[PDB]
Amino acid sequence: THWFVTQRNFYEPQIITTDNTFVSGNCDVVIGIVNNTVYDPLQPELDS
Amino acid sequence: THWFVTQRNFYEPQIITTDNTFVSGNCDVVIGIVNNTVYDPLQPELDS
Ligand SMILES: *[C@@H]1O[C@H](CO)[C@@H](O[C@@H]2O[C@H](CO)[C@@H](O)[C@H](O)[C@H]2NC(C)=O)[C@H](O)[C@H]1NC(C)=O
Ligand SMILES: *[C@@H]1O[C@H](CO)[C@@H](O[C@@H]2O[C@H](CO)[C@@H](O)[C@H](O)[C@H]2NC(C)=O)[C@H](O)[C@H]1NC(C)=O
Ligand SMILES: *[C@@H]1O[C@H](CO)[C@@H](O)[C@H](O)[C@H]1NC(C)=O
Ligand SMILES: *[C@@H]1O[C@H](CO)[C@@H](O)[C@H](O)[C@H]1NC(C)=O
Repeated sequence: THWFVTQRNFYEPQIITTDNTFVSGNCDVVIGIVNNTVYDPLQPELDS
Repeated sequence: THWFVTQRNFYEPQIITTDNTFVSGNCDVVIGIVNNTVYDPLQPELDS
């Protein structure tokens, strides 16, 4: 039910964040792309 | 006219930001260094 990012050769699940992923293109080009939520670690720092 | 950062094996121009570059030394040492503007994605998040 949940999506994670882990190193290729060892299962170690991490919360998908903007510090773990990079942005390129959009959803209309990538084949098989799935909807999820990406955590921004800067957002609750501004809110707090 | 504009400066970009791209991967060396495939042209894909990106806006020069602090998340694409690292800081080391100053302008008085590097030979051939040029003037440009480095974008900070943190600044408009604080301003807004
Ligand atoms: C992932 O989410 C996007 C955006 O919420 C979905 O794209 C929308 O899908 C609805 C229903 O199919 C359409 O009526 C809208 O026109 C779409 N909006 C956009 C921006 O294209 C997309 O369908 C979702 N993917 C899945 C499989 O749930
Ligand atoms: C890049 O910009 C810097 C700073 O704006 C320039 O530094 C100036 O250089 C002139 C001539 O050498 C000096 O007289 C000034 O004192 C410098 N100004 C400042 C604010 O330090 C620099 O010349 C520019 N480099 C290029 C390649 O034009
Ligand atoms: C994978 O293949 C199945 C066919 O068995 C298809 O229904 C599905 O959409 C495919 N998914 C992707 C991401 O290609
Ligand atoms: C590059 O070569 C030109 C000569 O065509 C010279 O004017 C310029 O100063 C040189 N720049 C560097 C960084 O070597």
